[PDB]
Amino acid sequence: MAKSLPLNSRSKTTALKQPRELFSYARDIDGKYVYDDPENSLSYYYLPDSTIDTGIDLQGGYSKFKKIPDEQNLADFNSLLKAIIKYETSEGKKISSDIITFREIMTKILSLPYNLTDPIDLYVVPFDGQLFIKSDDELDMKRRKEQEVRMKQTNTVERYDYMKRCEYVGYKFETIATIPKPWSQVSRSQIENRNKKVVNNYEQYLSVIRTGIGNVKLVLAGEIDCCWDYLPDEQNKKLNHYVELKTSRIIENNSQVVSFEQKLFKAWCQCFLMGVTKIIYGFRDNNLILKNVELFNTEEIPILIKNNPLTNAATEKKINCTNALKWYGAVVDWLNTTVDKKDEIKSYRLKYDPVRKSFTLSETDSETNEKLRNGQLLTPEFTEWRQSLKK
Repeated sequence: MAKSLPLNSRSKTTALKQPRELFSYARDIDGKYVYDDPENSLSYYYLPDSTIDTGIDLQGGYSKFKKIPDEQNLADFNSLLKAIIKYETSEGKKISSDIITFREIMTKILSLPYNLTDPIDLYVVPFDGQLFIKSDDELDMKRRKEQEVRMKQTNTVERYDYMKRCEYVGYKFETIATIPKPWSQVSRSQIENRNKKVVNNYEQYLSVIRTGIGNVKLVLAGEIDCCWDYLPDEQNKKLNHYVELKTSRIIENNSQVVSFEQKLFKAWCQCFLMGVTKIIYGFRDNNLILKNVELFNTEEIPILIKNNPLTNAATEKKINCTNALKWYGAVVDWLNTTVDKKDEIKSYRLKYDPVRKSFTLSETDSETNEKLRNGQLLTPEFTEWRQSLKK
């Protein structure tokens, strides 16, 4: 049985906390995490207009694509806690936050209002005065699986192959737009030979930030694509220099104008939540050749969506970013006023049910609440480490 939040809930408040990076960690070419010197894993954006003019083929190398199987690539709470231990150890203290979770989780919530057909299924878990929130993985995988089989069964073999190559365009773009070190420390041939480099999606640089909304405090782990220019030593300045990289088809008609608006909004959700101030889009034609690249400043995106004449639509259907924010804040304040964070015996389920227009918080089963507390979310080491701070 459930508590539910009217989908028309909107905070009035939106006092906004300035995001700040706490630490980072990484994943390597084989899937393994890395807690020491993760900065060695941070690439740097490098893609001069002159080179774009060469007409880079974003499907070069498709065949050799080194791709992590989906099950291995679910947002991993184990490594993150493991990462979190290291940093709290050093601080001599635990992170002040009302919530701790991956940021894709919050992106979905923040973007829900204009993505009303997309389910959301997550677990919520009280522990040490804080809420821990991971995604119902089982469910997720089973959808990706069944969505996969639809796409295969309802399309021609060529249309399916093309969709698969589009998925690769994203990684390939990241590969030919970044360099592993800054410009000063990299050779001219390391630069000119990126287009041959074998593409993988194993390697990741992950940042854990502290942020907040109204009077609630959040910690978000999320992936960062690269650094814009350089990475300052100064802690509270690092987020200002990351870039998100995306790619999109060139825009031909009005139908694509709105499709692009909706992508751009999603991306603004992700980056706003993370404090990433820069979004680059590489626009590629139907032969998956890169045509031009355009940088957006995150904080300007709301203004561009509001003022597009082509996409003036119905108030309830028009993307407004503030209105989503007011929704977001109304969500987290609900999570923050509904669960006794201190009561660490039961867990919950966040469900958004698209068919039933329901946003439900409901207590989980008892085995449920167990396995989350014993290895599925919380780990022996983290649980242990966290208690020993009062002892």
